[PDB]
Amino acid sequence: VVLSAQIAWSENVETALSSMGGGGDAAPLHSVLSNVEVTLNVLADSVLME
Repeated sequence: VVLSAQIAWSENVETALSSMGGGGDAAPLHSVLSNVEVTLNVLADSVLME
């Protein structure tokens, strides 16, 4: 599970960085960070219960 969460993050961040290198506009890294934060919120809401 941790390996999958790491590989997906590594591929997404590299794709966003390639997009930044090419276009040079805005930041898909913001989208990656937002997705990570949403996943973190879901995880943190799933540990308070049994």
